[PDB]
Amino acid sequence: SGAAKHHAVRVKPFSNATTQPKIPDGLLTSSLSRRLQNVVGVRNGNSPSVHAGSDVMHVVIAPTLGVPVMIANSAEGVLKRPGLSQESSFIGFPGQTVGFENLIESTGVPTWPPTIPTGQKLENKGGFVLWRIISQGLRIDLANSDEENDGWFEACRFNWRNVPRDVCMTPLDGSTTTNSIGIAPNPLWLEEVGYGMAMVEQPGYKSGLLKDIKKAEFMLHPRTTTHDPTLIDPFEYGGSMTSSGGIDNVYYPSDNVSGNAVRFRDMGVDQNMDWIYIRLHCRPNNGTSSLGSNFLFNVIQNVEVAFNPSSDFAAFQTINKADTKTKMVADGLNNNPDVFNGR
Amino acid sequence: GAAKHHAVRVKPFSNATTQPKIPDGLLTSSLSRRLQNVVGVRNGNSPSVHAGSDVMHVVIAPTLGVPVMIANSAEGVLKRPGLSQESSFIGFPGQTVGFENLIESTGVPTWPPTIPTGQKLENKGGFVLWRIISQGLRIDLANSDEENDGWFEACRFNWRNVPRDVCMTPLDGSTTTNSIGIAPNPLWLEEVGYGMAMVEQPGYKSGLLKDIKKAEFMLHPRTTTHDPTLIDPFEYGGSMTSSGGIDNVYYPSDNVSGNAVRFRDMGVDQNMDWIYIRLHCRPNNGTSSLGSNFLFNVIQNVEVAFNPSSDFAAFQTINKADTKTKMVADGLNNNPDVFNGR
Amino acid sequence: GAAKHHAVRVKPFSNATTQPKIPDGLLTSSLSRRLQNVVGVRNGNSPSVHAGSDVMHVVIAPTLGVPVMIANSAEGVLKRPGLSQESSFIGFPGQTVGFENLIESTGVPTWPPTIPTGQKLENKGGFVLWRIISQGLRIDLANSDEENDGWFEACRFNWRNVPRDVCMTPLDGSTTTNSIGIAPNPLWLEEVGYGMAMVEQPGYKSGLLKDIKKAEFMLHPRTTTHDPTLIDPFEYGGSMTSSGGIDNVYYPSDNVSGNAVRFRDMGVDQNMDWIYIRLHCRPNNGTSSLGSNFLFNVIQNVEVAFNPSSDFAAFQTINKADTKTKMVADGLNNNPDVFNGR
Amino acid sequence: GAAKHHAVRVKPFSNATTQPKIPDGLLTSSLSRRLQNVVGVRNGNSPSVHAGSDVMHVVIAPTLGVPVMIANSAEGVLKRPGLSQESSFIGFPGQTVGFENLIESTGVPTWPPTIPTGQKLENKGGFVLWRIISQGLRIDLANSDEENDGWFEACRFNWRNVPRDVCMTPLDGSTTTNSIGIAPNPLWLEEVGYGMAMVEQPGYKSGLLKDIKKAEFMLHPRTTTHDPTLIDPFEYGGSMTSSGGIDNVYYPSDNVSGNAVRFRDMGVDQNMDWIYIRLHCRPNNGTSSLGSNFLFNVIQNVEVAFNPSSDFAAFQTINKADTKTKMVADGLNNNPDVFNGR
Amino acid sequence: GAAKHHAVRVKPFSNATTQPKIPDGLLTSSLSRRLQNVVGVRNGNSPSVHAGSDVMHVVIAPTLGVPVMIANSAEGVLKRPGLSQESSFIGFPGQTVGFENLIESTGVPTWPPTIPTGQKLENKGGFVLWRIISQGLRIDLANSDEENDGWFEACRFNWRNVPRDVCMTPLDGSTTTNSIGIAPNPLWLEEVGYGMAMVEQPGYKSGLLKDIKKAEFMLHPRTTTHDPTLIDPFEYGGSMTSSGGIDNVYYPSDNVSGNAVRFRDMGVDQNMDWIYIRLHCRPNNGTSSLGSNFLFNVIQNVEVAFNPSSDFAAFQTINKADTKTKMVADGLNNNPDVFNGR
Repeated sequence: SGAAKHHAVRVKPFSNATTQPKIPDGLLTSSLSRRLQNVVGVRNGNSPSVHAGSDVMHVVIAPTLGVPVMIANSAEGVLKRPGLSQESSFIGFPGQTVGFENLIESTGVPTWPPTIPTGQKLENKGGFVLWRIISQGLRIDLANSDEENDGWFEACRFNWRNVPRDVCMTPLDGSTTTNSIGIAPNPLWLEEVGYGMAMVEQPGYKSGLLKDIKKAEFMLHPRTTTHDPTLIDPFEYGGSMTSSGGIDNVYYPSDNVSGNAVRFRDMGVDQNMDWIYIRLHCRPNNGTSSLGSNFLFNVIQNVEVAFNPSSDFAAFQTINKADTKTKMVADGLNNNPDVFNGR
Repeated sequence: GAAKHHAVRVKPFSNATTQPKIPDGLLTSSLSRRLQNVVGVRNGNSPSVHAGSDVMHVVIAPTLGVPVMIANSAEGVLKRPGLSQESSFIGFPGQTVGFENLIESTGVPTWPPTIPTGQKLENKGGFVLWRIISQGLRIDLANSDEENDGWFEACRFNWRNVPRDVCMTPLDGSTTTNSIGIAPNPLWLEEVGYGMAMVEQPGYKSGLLKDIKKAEFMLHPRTTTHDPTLIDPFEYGGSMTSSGGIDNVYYPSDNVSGNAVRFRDMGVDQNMDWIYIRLHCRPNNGTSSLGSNFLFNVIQNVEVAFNPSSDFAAFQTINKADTKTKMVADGLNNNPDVFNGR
Repeated sequence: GAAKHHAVRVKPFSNATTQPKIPDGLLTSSLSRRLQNVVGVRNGNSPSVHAGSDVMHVVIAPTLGVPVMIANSAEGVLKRPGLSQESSFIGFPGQTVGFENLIESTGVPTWPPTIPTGQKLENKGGFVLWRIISQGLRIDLANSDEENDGWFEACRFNWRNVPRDVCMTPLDGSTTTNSIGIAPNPLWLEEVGYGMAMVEQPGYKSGLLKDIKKAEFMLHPRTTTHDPTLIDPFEYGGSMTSSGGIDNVYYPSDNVSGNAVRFRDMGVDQNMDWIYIRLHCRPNNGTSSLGSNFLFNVIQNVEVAFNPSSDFAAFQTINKADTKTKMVADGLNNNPDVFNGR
Repeated sequence: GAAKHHAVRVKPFSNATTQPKIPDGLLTSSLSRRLQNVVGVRNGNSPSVHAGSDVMHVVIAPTLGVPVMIANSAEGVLKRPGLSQESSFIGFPGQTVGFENLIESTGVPTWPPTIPTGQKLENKGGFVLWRIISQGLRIDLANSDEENDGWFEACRFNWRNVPRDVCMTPLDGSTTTNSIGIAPNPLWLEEVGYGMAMVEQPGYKSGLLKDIKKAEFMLHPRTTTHDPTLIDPFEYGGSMTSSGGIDNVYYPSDNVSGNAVRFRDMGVDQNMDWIYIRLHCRPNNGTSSLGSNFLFNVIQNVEVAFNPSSDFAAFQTINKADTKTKMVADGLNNNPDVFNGR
Repeated sequence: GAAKHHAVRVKPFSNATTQPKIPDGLLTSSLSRRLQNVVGVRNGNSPSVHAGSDVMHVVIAPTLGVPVMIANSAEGVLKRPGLSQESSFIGFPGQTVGFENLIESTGVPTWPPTIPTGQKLENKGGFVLWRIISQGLRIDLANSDEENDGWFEACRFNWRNVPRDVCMTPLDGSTTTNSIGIAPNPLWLEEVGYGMAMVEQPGYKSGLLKDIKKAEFMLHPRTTTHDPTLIDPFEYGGSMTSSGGIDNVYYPSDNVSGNAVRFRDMGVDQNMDWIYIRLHCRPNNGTSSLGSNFLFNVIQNVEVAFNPSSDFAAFQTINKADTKTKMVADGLNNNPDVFNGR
């Protein structure tokens, strides 16, 4: 049937079954989908202070809108965020429908970084307010030569604590300056949960060699029950959002109890999905004799949205027909807690 | 009888039962009311706001109490001159649903609200959880064969969910009664509706006004579970505003306050889509052409869970889940056509 | 496999499994705890508030940690004299659930809260998502056969959903311990309970106190997806309040603040209904006649999704969806009878 | 079905129909409600007013909303100490009937009334014409075999129709709610009831309290046409008064003002007789004897004509005249016996 | 799977799918858009060109973006007085297709073109290959029933294929907007249309204007492979021309230049035929009688192959060949009737 391609994309995020996947449950009567993808080379960094004497690169793949991947202790992170935000780098989906634009609220002039405490406005540029994740996957390949392919990795999926300050907003293209913004997992989660986490005790935890990580594939799991959409609400902020104050330009709620913090958390995250945390114990990188482990990151976030009539995409929307196999497809998918499976 | 419930679900004006429900077993004890109103509507002769324009703009939204807003209406021109797009509203007065505005400190009922003084929007329905079983609109042109020209175009759409797109106004369509309901805000036309490319929306249709009596407009639900809407307590000051004139149409001052989002959530069944209609009517200039006369028949079938303090709580019955509910919903919403035959 | 889960769903006190679930596959990885408590309750001898009254008022609510509130109990009269309707609370101390009040600036645990100074209600469970698999109360008249007179009446109702109808108090029923849960507020009796004509409510039943040992009260879930509740971070200054006395029962200071709605949403499983019970007991004069003594047995089967930091995360198991879940829920909630044969 | 209407006419607690009427065709379009309430009652331990007296005085009158007044009640002693004969009231809260007191100039709801400031007693029922199809009271002694002593005596009588014999008080039996109904005034006991020669009234009966569970008290209608009662607009100042204390029982200041007569006429169905009961209970001294415990079950079957502004007007049905109505009424009222078997 | 595609192929206005295709597997990766427009058209009141004439001439051509040209329309008389036969154009503004005129040396967009200075017609779609899945026109007489007189006649014909029979004008029907499409040139009426004896053409039909609402005009494709059109880069100086007036309708200055043939080939899907319609309307004197007002509804379903630079490239889907494509096309084109029952 026609739902076969949708189910295939549901269980295999990188599947080539269809360019316009859907969750065939009939929730979004008329909707369109985009397969957001990005491929980036990532290398563990040589940090002077924050990750001094550490060859561990920390990866969080989260169901956030636009910037699902956060990497701490990457060379790009050390370059772009020196000593700030855990020297992290972000992989997002620039030049694709989703995203926001920061404006000065009083005048409407786009502005990045935000000039807080002055009033700001995150303008939703996607032409949609309801969105959900069909499936989200990450593929990591060790791109070093055979004489430098040493190291290992550990990974586990987990139930996120839903703390507003665990998510942040950063440019979709991974820079610190472009005013096309997405929602990313905050590096603050690493130093409050991630670094101290007892990974081995999490169900589904797995480990392996970096030279074999190219055979692994990490994907988030949805619920077996109906996958409710996330509603993007209007968002304006003054001092209710904050950053480290440095050139990293990673902004997150100033606290966890304000109404803005909860609104930001709810609108920026698909809370039907789980999170995955990966530690890459890489080849050392000191810049003189060891130059770290270079990786190939391939992240795909399949998203279904309901476009509003003002959008030019509203003409392309198609009908979402409910299928009888959707629930059992999802249950079969999420009945295995293994953090990764073979490609 | 699940068959009668399904019949009402797919045909809002069906007479299968007087107590329809969504037979999914979500609300354990509940009671439903089929809110209805019949109103005559004519495109207005506005001096400035719609000067020279023969288009009457109709929005049918899944709001509690006042589903229909009509801009460039003769009633709108008379009641709300030069304000709120000279709109008129069709609601459900004298039926259980509704609110009453009070001055919060003293408790004195007060309409229009005395902003910035603290106000309270008291829920008078005796319920806090509500949902829409089905909503329908029927329009008939009431002109003679010598005056029955014109055409219409309509489409359903996914609403952008902006708090200022909804407003609160008297249920009976007046500006003073103080039996308030939630309506689509005429400000939606100024920002989305007027400049909207209707022809590009899926399910868009057009037709002649003389043939609109054979059409029927209904909102479409989701195929999945139809979650109910919760009415929260509502007190406000400067967080709500209006045009400041005698139109007495009030709405959130901005789109970002907590009150704005609470108002949006509680006033709208966000499981249902919206429909927009443009009526290209006979000109109404006041001297040589006197417009198109319409009969509007709007029905909103609502299911609520009454609280024990209500004088309707004793009449609640059980909601029994039926197997065919999802199939009925999917069959209903699989066709995006804005209207069908009656 | 899922038969034990269904058994616990329909029978809260069933011995089928120590780790029940709602087998719908909603929480992929989750663990469950069967929160239970057995207490002895007798009607009190109030000097002023319930002076001369022989009625104990019991509310069974789907609140996290302290589901039962008893007004005009001996323990209520002793611990909370002339305050909060001299009510007692039955909670689940020493088990996983609960909060801890802190001074926000320093993090030092502190009970009672030092209003209006900034307080933080730290969630001490390792979970943020929780839902009630099933909740039930058993009441046993422990009086001698010679003193078995009296009668009771009960009803289930759709809850007002007002923030001030819920409160926070120590889990162990005291006023001093800094392990806090969420309880139905005795203010609900003042506003709704006392003035309710219970006999009119659907599913209302009455019986003799000597036959209450054969009855079982249990809340009714929905037939649709039992969506979980999210515990949000909570910090309060003047947004919470109390009677000002030593009863230390704290609740939102109004029904409209952001904290009020957050508290109400996070503390209550809104997929369940509430139960109100009136116990008409033997009089308690304090010296010679000690009224009626009961055995209260309340069980709240809760499913939670533990976060990584929790030591319980290692024990979580996979929730597999079962085909009979909807049928079981609908069969359970299709009967509005407030109690069924034990 | 005239048979079901007649069955309800002669047996107030009959379950023949949920929509009884007097099938005489007087009210063309009407809707009926079976108002009911169940209350536990105990004879009180009064310090001064009923000191040393074990007699609890019960009046059941055809008043709208609060048919039963009970003097020397434990609830009366607690709620209305030393005032209004320490009476308690059984009404019908949360059911359609009732009034709301407002301050006339500002319209602010206000209970207790702020006399001498101008007040308004707003009719909240949505109707102005009402009548009683049948009214019944059932009393059961709830004491054990070791404490079930005592006796009772009762009689029906023609009421003297004195305005101060009726009063207005909250429907739910409290002193503060501000959902008002009409009750027999405890002042009737001080002027007629207490000194009344009950044994001389036709139909007088007596019995043991332990056997009162087998009795049933109902008011008798006329055999001729049962004319409806009209609720007039009511605004008052010094024309109404109370004891001045916290009992909040209000009644006409004199018996001759226009307001007094209007209050009397609108609050009472003057086609029905009154019944007076004396319960000679177990002593309630507070230490060695703790009184008799009763279950009061009162039902008032009312037929009204709803006005078009009411949210009940849509549900009204036709009253069809039946041939046997007069025979049924005459057979009912031909026996003056105060009570019969259940 | 392909049933929806076939439905759109035979019924241009069908609601089967928002992304139709010709399922022949010609374009491996492609996306489709259903270009639609609904406009009101009435016959004009010309001073000179069509002075006293009641005939509107309509050409439905397979031109990219502006398929319909109407001569002697009110809009044509207003926008293009005494020029280009006072014609109107119905195009598809704001949708993906279209061009932008530039000054070739600087790249600055410029409309109207600054002949004879070098101009560039930049293709603003992200595609170079395009073909028409199906094209249809619906005409609805919007006049009142009293003024429904008149008749129409139409025929389909094999097109001359002369470059000057096509032109470029703004997509939105104006003369100023710099979003350009390809339209049938009104010069074709002067050379062919006006002098055509339509009644002799095969498939010719005539009817009454009051019955045109029941007719549907659609172009006929071939039964063989529907080869796509290629949009070539286009730069022009004197090779293009206009009337020299403010109508801004531009077309090749001769039929033999390389640019003339390139323009003709790239702007027209030559697998389709053309349709010519004559509408004989009520007279329009400009003051009292306004002629006949129609509702024009034209849909052009186009399949394109987007190039990598386009943002639409990500949305392209696989075109799978279907066995019924040839049969569907042959069944469609085997009937030469110019219109069929709607």
